[PDB]
Amino acid sequence: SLKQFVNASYTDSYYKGQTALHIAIERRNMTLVTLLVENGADVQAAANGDFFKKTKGRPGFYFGELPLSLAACTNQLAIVKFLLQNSWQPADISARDSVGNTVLHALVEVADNTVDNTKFVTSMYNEILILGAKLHPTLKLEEITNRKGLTPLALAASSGKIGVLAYILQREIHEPECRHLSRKFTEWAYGPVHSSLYDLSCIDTCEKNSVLEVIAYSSSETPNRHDMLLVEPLNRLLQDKWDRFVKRIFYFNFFVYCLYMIIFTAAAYYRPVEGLPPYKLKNTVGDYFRVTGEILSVSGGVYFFFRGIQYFLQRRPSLKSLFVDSYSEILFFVQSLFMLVSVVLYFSQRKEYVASMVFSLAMGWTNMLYYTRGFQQMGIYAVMIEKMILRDLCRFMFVYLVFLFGFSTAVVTLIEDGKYNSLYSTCLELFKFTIGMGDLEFTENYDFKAVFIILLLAYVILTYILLLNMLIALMGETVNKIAQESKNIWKLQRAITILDTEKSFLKCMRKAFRSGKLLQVGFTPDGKDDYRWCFRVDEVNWTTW
Amino acid sequence: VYLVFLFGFSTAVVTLIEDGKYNSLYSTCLELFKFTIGMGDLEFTENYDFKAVFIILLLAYVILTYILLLNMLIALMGET
Amino acid sequence: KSLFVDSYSEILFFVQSLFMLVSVVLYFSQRKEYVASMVFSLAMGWTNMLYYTRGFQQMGIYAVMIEKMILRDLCRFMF
Amino acid sequence: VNKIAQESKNIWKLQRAITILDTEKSFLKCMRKAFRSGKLLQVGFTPDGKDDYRWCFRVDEVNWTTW
Amino acid sequence: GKIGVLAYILQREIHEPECRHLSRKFTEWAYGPVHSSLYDLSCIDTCEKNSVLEVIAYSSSETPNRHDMLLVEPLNRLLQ
Ligand SMILES: C=C(C)[C@]12C[C@@H](C)[C@@]34O[C@](Cc5ccccc5)(O[C@@H]1[C@@H]3C=C(COC(=O)Cc1ccc(O)c(OC)c1)C[C@]1(O)C(=O)C(C)=C[C@@H]41)O2
Ligand SMILES: C=C(C)[C@]12C[C@@H](C)[C@@]34O[C@](Cc5ccccc5)(O[C@@H]1[C@@H]3C=C(COC(=O)Cc1ccc(O)c(OC)c1)C[C@]1(O)C(=O)C(C)=C[C@@H]41)O2
Repeated sequence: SLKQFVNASYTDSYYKGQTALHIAIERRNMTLVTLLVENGADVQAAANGDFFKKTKGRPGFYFGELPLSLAACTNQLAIVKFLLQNSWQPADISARDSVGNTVLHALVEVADNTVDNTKFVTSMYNEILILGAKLHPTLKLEEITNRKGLTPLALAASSGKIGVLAYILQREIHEPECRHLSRKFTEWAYGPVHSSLYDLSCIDTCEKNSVLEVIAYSSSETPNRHDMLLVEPLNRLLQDKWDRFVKRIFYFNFFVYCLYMIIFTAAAYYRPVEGLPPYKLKNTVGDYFRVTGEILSVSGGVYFFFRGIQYFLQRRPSLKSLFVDSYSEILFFVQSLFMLVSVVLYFSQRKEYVASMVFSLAMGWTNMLYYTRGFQQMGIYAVMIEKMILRDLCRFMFVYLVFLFGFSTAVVTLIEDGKYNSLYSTCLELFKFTIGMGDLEFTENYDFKAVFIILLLAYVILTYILLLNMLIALMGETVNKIAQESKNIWKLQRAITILDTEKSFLKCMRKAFRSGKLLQVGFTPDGKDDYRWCFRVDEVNWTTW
Repeated sequence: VYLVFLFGFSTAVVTLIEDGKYNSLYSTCLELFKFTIGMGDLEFTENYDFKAVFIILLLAYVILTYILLLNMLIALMGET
Repeated sequence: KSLFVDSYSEILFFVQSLFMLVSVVLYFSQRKEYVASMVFSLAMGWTNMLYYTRGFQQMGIYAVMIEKMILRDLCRFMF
Repeated sequence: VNKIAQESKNIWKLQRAITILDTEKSFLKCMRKAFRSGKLLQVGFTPDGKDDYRWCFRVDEVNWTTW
Repeated sequence: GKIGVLAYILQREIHEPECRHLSRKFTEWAYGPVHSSLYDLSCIDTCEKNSVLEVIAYSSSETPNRHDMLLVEPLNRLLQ
């Protein structure tokens, strides 16, 4: 017999499932592939060994485990065609690997956004779609989800393969019986002006993996998550949503937060000065206003506390994403914690509630900067502040604190039985040099005046003259390199705001779902018409008349 | 941005201070602004409880405005 | 010349050790000036903590830039 | 600072190299695991009939052109 | 500090019979786009006296490219 011989395959766990057809495809040998398929080789054989998985800690090459995906992933179009439409055994274009990935999922996987890789991966994606429609008009490959529930578009969005996404979202196919696979259509074109229509299926809303939701709620490890929202339909859609729906709601929330902080400010400012809270309410107008302000302040704290919980549960950040991103959410949550601890101490009859309350109050005002997103100038400014705090201020503060503590310990050792003679006071006196208030003769309680003055001059040169001016130089370097990155992060922050606004929505309004339900093709594989909620974009071009 | 930070920390500090000389938004705002021109006293009052909280607030203000924001302003004017 | 134009860190650690040893000698020679040496060791010791910022990508670059600033711009400016 | 970015990267790498060398020379435990990369047979055909084992270092690379 | 010649030598590969053994870079397997090179490491990691890493790292500061030579592929990957 031949059926057992031709289909023999490796049994070891490292190369498990690899057979002769895989080898022939790998070696780019068309004749051997043809011969093996002719002799009854199984075109569905899954090479699922450890070598054929992602497995970043070991060598390997994941391609989707199937001969069709192997041919596709290696830029062999002829073999793809042959495998799909040979006489003896056509391949199952919709087959799935152990991960649930199809050929198209694999093509997304191998993409890495380089020009030469991206060009052919996009081309192979296109050709596979054409052949799928011609072989199986009733099949919808792009709607098949892997074991993680991701469609190829969702996988491209989450993995950050900007090239493939940029191809898919404006894919247009100009021929009969493949028009319906298009996502970008041209409705009319009068002079140089022409009105394109983008599909917006699974961009605006879907079951789970809307493209906007996938990009915005990325795990911060996606490579190009800042750059992907520059892909044409997405940016124009976000701007439209902002202007039509969300600009007013965001401004309203900003106004409300302003009022809340004014109330909190007034309530804290006029606190009573007797000891031992809680304080008996007096039957007078001013005290009624005061207690009203206190109640509203605590209520707002509770609101932000529960909002922070809802954010944590919805995003489930994995204990690094909880901190390396979602800066603003953590800060708002910490404000709410300080408010709540203030309440608890207030009723537990401790004056230390004041210590918590002010930390809330100060923090509350600084979180006003959260609302500088949604302004092109100020949002960029606030983003740059955040990046400064995270990079340059942290590095500087480590080095500065090493120098400060070193010279502080030296000076306090040299000082003997004086007023300062302690790490705390000496640290304050040395820090005062940084703010331009160093006495430079703050004590005489020593021997060896020369040693003391040498130490202080060394400190002053190293921190005041060297380090601070170096910090200014470094921040100057930084802003020169984070202008455009700041623009992209601002756009991303506004996108997140838009998504959260649509999710909250507070009025059960369906006007959030924009762009109108238009007829694109009117000719699906069956006789029905397709309405696909297109988004209209008008363009003008002075070439290609 | 500076006025947001200034008013936030002024309101915090003036809340923490109790029945002292300053004890007002005007005097405290002036006293915190004095840090920007390199004249911050850093011990301008003792009329409080919780010295540690007061010092933490002032050092936070100083870092955020004097060290971070002014140097950032110089960087941005350089870019502009 | 190579003893000074490079091996910056090695010189600094050696000088810390010299200050410690002079501190010991003065301490047992019944001179109070040992304190003067000890603090110079102590201060210097803490600053030599920056030696270990190599082996961290973003911090080691920062420490190297400090060294280059000290050698070029701070020296010319101080003259 | 605008001119010593890349130079700083190279000097950082060199300083880490110095650290690595000094560490392997001190080593404090008489451990031979410091000598890495495994003794592989490269060619197996020297000018004589003997095989050559040359302690190679393995580096994997991917290229999407030149198929 | 002759970075050019060094960069040539360390990844020298000769594709013909009876000169394979002179190579220092070899290709073991290449499956798809993925391929596994082997660099010799004789006289680089360790040797009698003049290991390449020791020679570069302990340069006299007057070698022109002492910073740049460790960017050559096998050396940087080995150090990492
Ligand atoms: C990064 C963390 C979460 C942080 C949380 C609190 C404690 C915070 O202290 C810091 C540590 C610190 C302390 C003092 C100076 C700088 C940094 O910085 C921030 C954090 C530091 C900030 C920096 O200012 C901002 O971040 C405002 C802001 C900017 C951009 C935003 O997108 C934003 O979203 C809400 C908020 C302000 C403080 O909350 C503040 O006003 C007080 C009293 C302390 C600051 O910890
Ligand atoms: C360059 C020489 C060897 C030097 C040796 C001593 C005396 C030193 O004074 C200097 C002269 C000086 C004095 C005051 C301010 C700047 C410079 O600078 C360094 C040297 C200057 C330094 C500068 O800070 C550093 O070098 C820390 C450091 C950074 C990077 C490194 O790779 C490093 O390797 C250990 C150390 C700190 C001092 O040792 C210090 O803390 C005291 C008390 C004096 C500084 O002489």
